[PDB]
Amino acid sequence: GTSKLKYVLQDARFFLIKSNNHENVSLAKAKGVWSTLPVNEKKLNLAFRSARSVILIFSVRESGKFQGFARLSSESHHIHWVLPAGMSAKMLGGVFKIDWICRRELPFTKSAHLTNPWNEHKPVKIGRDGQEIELECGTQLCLLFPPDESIDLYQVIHKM
Ligand SMILES: CNc1nc(Cl)nc2c1ncn2Cc1ccncc1
Repeated sequence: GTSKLKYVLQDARFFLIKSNNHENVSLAKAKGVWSTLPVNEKKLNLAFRSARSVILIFSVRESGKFQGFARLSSESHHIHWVLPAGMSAKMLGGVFKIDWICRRELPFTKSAHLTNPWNEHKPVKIGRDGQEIELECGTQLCLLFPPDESIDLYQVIHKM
């Protein structure tokens, strides 16, 4: 069902995460962790204190898809990431704990009807790493993903 999912997304904040490679998203799915650039790290730490749920929606660049979404369970704290060209390791030192809500893919073709008011009403697939997605758009985007029946949202609801 979708009732527990809708409960978790209630009054949530949503952020687009753009990863340069699949390996880091796979590692995030395996380890329950994410790290971002300092500008976005600051934004996510503010958001974590501000909302009942902060949802990260992941997309690997050039994949044409989202790879899933997860809820922050912590602020950043100080993994074996693969870093972009010129991207170093100290720029990714803050580590957030995350609980996955959906590890399934969604192709961009399926979200073409969703625009993001916080990015000039461009299609929600468009945006830089860290772009906030307005509540209604983000909720509908997360509801488009195939259900992930390997995940039990009961423990996620208890974190809240
Ligand atoms: C583990 N965290 C990450 N891993 C990877 Cl491969 N890309 C990321 C990550 N966070 C943000 N981006 C995108 C980016 C945009 C501009 N300059 C450097 C990176």
